[PDB]
Amino acid sequence: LDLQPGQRLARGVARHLRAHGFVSVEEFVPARGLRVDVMGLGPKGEIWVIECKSSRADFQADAKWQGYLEWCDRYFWAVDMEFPAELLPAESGLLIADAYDAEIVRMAPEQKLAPARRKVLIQKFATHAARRLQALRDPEGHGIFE
Amino acid sequence: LDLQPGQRLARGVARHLRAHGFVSVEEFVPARGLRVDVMGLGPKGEIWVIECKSSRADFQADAKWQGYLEWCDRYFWAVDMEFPAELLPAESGLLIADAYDAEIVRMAPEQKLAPARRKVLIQKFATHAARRLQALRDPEGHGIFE
Ligand code: NA
Ligand code: NA
Ligand code: NA
Ligand code: NA
Repeated sequence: LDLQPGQRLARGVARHLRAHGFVSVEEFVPARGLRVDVMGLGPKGEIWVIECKSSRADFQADAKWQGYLEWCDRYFWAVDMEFPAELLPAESGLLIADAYDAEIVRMAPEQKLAPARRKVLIQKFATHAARRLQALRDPEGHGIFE
Repeated sequence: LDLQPGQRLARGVARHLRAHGFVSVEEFVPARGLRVDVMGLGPKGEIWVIECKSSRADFQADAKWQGYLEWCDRYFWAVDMEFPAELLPAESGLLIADAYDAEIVRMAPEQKLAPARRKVLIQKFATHAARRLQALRDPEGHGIFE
């Protein structure tokens, strides 16, 4: 695997979400100026944001993480077993992950999204997923201006 | 390309939808016992069903096509330039397609979906897209029991 450390965690997170009836995308943009490492979508439309921190420095750089809260029902960190997990915010959910799997060790508290916002984000997720899929199946089949 | 004839049309349809800000999936299941060749999703949540008929016999077999109507805002046929297009229902939309591109030659009439149904179908589309994407990016990363 030539995946970067964050991509590795996200692979394991995605495997684990899928094993439990969720689906996911990577590098999702809920609003201008924000990007989340993994967005998970539950079978009833539950929205999870998972930030994959591959190092303490990676975590130090996500200082405005509380800004992700308004864009999800549940917010989680995902780190590997070498990460000092006790330093993460107590109120957050937590997964321990690697490139091959993940486990939730602390379930995030539920801060449900309003109906209109849930709609916008599901539409964005759909769009993200379907674009990336089409591009993998048909690499030449789009233009530079979209 | 080792794509079957219907898959070829669907490739061209998908390219063309994407060029105009739509996204798509293939072999979409809106309800038990139905499957549509291409589902298109518009940037405002418009739902299009496109049936890709590669032969007159293919069209003859889609006799219950009026059953697709309740699952979309707009219903289209997609055929190649060798197809006797005049034989298709007058009320339907029409694309002429091949493996490389497509064009709408007749815009389908709008029969808008109810809000609750639009939601269900967008959720299904999201789920379909994201599963297939994850499986292409990580072939081994799921189990046989989902
Ligand atoms: Na992705
Ligand atoms: Na990261
Ligand atoms: Na597909
Ligand atoms: Na077909």
